[PDB]
Amino acid sequence: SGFRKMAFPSGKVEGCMVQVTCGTTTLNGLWLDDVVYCPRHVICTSEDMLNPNYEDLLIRKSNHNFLVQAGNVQLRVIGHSMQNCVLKLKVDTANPKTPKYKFVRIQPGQTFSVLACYNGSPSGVYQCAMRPNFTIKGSFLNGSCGSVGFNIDYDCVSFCYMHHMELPTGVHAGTDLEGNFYGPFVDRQTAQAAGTDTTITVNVLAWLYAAVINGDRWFLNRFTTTLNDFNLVAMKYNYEPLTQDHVDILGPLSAQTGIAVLDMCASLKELLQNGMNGRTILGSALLEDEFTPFDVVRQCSGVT
Amino acid sequence: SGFRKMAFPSGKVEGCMVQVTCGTTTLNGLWLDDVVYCPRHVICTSEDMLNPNYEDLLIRKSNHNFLVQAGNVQLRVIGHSMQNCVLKLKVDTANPKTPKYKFVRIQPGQTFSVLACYNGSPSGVYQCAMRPNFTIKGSFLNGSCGSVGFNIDYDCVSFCYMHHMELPTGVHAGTDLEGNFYGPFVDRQTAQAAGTDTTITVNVLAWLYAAVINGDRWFLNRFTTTLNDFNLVAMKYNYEPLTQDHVDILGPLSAQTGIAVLDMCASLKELLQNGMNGRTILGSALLEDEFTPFDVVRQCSGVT
Ligand SMILES: O=C(Nc1nncn1C1CC1)[C@@H]1COc2ccc(Cl)cc21
Ligand SMILES: O=C(Nc1nncn1C1CC1)[C@@H]1COc2ccc(Cl)cc21
Repeated sequence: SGFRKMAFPSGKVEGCMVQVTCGTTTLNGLWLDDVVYCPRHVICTSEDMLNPNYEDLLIRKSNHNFLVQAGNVQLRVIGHSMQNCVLKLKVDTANPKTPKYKFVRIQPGQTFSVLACYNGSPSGVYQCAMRPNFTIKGSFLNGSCGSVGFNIDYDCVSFCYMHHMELPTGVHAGTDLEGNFYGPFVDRQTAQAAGTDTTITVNVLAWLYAAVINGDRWFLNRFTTTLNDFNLVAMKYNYEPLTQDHVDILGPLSAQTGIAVLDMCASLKELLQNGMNGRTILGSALLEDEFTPFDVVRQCSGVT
Repeated sequence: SGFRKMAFPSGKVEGCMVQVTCGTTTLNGLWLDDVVYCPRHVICTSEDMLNPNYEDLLIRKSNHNFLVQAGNVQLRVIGHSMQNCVLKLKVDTANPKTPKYKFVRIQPGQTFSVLACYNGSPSGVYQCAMRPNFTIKGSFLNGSCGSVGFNIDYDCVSFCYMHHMELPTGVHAGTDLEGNFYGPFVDRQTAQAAGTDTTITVNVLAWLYAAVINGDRWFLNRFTTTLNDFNLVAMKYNYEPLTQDHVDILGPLSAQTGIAVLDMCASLKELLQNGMNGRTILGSALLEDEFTPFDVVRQCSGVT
C-alpha cells in the first residue's frame, strides 16, 4: 500500500533526447527514427520573439544551421520542415534507441510524465496533469524547451506534450508532437493569459477512492447526493461538472471499494463545504486532482 | 520556474532490474556487474516469515534454485551468499547495461528516487525521503520487494536503498545495498513499530527558499529569531532541532534569495504557530519536508 505521485519509468524517453542548437539558441529535441522534433522557436533570437515571422525566419536557415547532438555524437541534418510550432529535422541515422511510439493529443484532465531536460540531457522526471485551461504546472528553466511529456502502455510510449514556454504567470504552455499548442497560446513573447483553472473533479474522486483503498477513511460520511446537486456545489467551488461518463470511469474504483460514486461525491461535497479541519488525506492537506481513475487503478494493481 | 517533487531519470536503474524467483516466491533483483542483489526473504514462504532462520533456510538452497531472469533471458547462477538481509547471486555474465555506481548509506532526512518494480519490470518512479525514524512513505504492493532507491551525480548512480517490507502501519522499511536495515527493523512478519516521526526542519526551510525563488512570498514576515528560540517551537511541533550545520547548508539559498536563515526560521515559526490560514505554498497546504537544500539548488539550476 501507499499512494505516490508516480511518474512512468523514463528510460525509453532518455534514449530519444538530443540537443538542438540554431544560431546562439540551444534547446531539446526528440529523436525518433530519422526525425528530430523540437520547438520552432529554436530559430529565433530573444529579439525575434517579440513578434516572429517563423516562415520568414526559417527561410534564412539551411540544414547545416541546425546542430543536432545526441550525447557527444553529431547528427547529420538532411531535411528540415516546419509543422505548426515544431521543426522536424530529418537526420541521416535512425535512432537505435527508438522505442515503440505513438503521437497522441491528450484531453484536459489527463495526466502524463515530463522528462525535464537541458542541453539534451535529462535532469528529472515528474507527473503532471494537463489543466482544464490547457496549461501545466511544471518545473522548467531556460533551455528546458523541447522536453516532452508522455505516457507508457507496456512497451509503447505515447508522446503527448512538448514544452514551449512559461507564461508571465509562471504556468507552462506547449504543444502536442504535431506542433499544435494545447490551448490558445502562441509561441511569442507576448502577454498571454490562461483561462480560469478548474479542479478536475473526476480525478479528485479517483484520489478519494485511492485514499479509501490505502486506509484513509475519515472523510467518509453517512450522506449521498445526486449528479445535479453535486454539480451545484462543484460549480461554486470551480470544480469541473461531473458527467455520467466520469461516473462510468469511476466504476472500477466504486466496485473495488464498495462505495457508490454518488456516495463518494457526497464526501467530496462535505469536504468542499467544510474543509479538511486540519486533517490530511494521503499525506495531503488539499484535494489532489492529478491522478486520473486509470492512474489509481494502475498504481493500486502494479501494472508494469 | 515552477517547483515539483522530481525524481532522477530512471533509465540507468531500469537496465539493472531483474526478476528473482526462489521456490514459489518472486521479487526484484538488482543486477550490477556479475552480481544480482535481492532481499534474502526471497528464500522464505509466507509460513517461514513468522520467525525465519535465514541461515538454516539458505542451506537447503542451491545456485540452481535461484531463478534469475533479465527481461526474457535467463541468467546462470554460479554463486550465492548472504550479506546481512540481502542475497548476492553471482551470475556468469556481467550486466552490459551496468552504469557507474556506488553503494551508499544515506542519513535520515536525505532524499532519493525509488523505481517501483514488479517481476523485474519497472512500473514507476517517485521521490522519497528517508524519514528521521528510518522508514519511507512509499507505494509498494506485493512483489515490489527488491525495488531500489538511488541518487545520480551526472553519470554515477549511488544506490542507497532496497525495499524489503511494509510495516503493519503502512510505512515502508528496507536496507542499504549491503543488507543493513535502516532503523530497528528486522525482516520478519512480526509487529514492528517505527519511532516518532519528526519533520525534517532543514528540508522545510529549503522548500520555503524554493517558494521565495518561485514567487510565493506571502509567508515572509518582519520577524527574526535565534536557533534556541526557533528550536523551542520546533520541539513543540515535532520538528527536528536545527543546528549550525543545517544553517551552513542553507547558505547558498540564503545568498540566492537574500533572506538570512534565521529570518526564514521566523517565517517557519509563525507558520507553525498560526498555520497557513487556508493559503498554499508551492501548491501545497502543508509544510513540505522531502526536498533537501541540495535538491532545491539542483532543481533551481537544472543540473543534468
Ligand atoms: O518561456 C520561455 N522558456 C521557458 N519555458 N519554460 C521555462 N522557460 C524559461 C524561464 C523562461 C522562452 C523565453 O521566452 C519565450 C517566449 C515564447 C516562447 Cl515560444 C518561448 C520562450
Ligand atoms: O511486507 C511485505 N511486502 C511488502 N513490502 N511492501 C509492500 N509489501 C506487500 C503489501 C505487503 C512482505 C510480506 O510480509 C513480510 C514480512 C517481512 C518481510 Cl522481510 C517482507 C514481507
